[PDB]
Amino acid sequence: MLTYGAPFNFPRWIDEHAHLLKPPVGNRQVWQDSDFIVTVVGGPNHRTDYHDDPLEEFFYQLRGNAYLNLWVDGRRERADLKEGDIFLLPPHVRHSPQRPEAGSACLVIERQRPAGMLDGFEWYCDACGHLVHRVEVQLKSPVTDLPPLFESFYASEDKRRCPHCGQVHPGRAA
Amino acid sequence: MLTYGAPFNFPRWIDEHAHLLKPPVGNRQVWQDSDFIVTVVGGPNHRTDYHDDPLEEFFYQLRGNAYLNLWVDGRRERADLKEGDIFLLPPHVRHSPQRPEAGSACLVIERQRPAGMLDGFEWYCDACGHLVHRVEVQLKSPVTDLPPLFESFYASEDKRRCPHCGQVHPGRAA
Ligand SMILES: Nc1c(O)cccc1C(=O)O
Ligand SMILES: Nc1c(O)cccc1C(=O)O
Ligand SMILES: [Fe+2]
Ligand SMILES: [Fe+2]
Ligand SMILES: [Fe+2]
Ligand SMILES: [Fe+2]
Repeated sequence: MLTYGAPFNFPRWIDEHAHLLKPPVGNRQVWQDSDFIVTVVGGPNHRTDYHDDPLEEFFYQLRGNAYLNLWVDGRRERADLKEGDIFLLPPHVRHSPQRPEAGSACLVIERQRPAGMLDGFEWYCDACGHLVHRVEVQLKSPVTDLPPLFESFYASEDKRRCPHCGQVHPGRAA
Repeated sequence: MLTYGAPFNFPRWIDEHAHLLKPPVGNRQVWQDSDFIVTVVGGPNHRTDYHDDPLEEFFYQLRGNAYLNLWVDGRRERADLKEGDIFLLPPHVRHSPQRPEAGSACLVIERQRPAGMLDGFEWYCDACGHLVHRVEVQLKSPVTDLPPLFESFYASEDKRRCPHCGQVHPGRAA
């Protein structure tokens, strides 16, 4: 069977889900229960967490512009996703997507992580660059499981306290 | 490291590889040595073989129109990939892509099959619909390993002979 339905027009689908491609929802997964996790991500959205994905992530910035804050070679770096750009992110490269533009739309493709293969979410100290806090999660339902993880970081000065220099991470906003 | 390079503009990449998005090459893989196998497929091309992929395949028909001949519920079916369509194909649905238009371009995303997970390529009898021939292959390098597989089918009346009704499959062209 065509478990995931027939082909359909993607620009019209994006237009039809505009109300979800902005705060507070931000993103919408295209198909459910599939191995390929296919998501369209809108904006605006900024975030301070870095994702440590044990598998690859594919990006195609269909509308508008965004960028990824990265750690590369032990250094803070930025990869621009200009409108029309595609990009393949290797496993475990720490990344923090920033999406300043309303009306933007990025196709993201990931694969389901098998049982035992954990994702990491972590925060870094703006003063000295040391890792402040990391949580590992079996990421089955990100839409609903990530918000409480992030909220528990924002809520705890202990979690936000840099172990190296003592500076308390600002939490939700840079 | 950014093992697969920086982001880059996809429409310009497609324009720059136009000479490969037509016979005899037909398609071009975007990144090498990655888990996500990302390919742009042009045209024109018609084929008689059906692919049995043990994993999912994602399609986004960026330019022009194409279609997939399928077997669904034990019946010959067609899924149109009109310009702008996206589509997620479930594992093992037999499919035979047909790409009649020059200048067409389809983004296809697959994942590397691990050792021991085999692909199938097979042909069906136009007279009675019975399976005529199947080859299983550890698909590490399709660009170079599929042509000899297909050629060995076209070259052998035995391989092309329907076991049910005796009709000899036409081979390369329907
Ligand atoms: N990369 C993302 C993902 O995998 C899910 C939702 C959003 C994003 C993003 O790039 O913002
Ligand atoms: N689906 C395809 C693939 O995986 C590789 C090359 C071509 C195609 C196609 O759809 O024609
Ligand atoms: Fe990610
Ligand atoms: Fe610090
Ligand atoms: Fe295929
Ligand atoms: Fe037959």
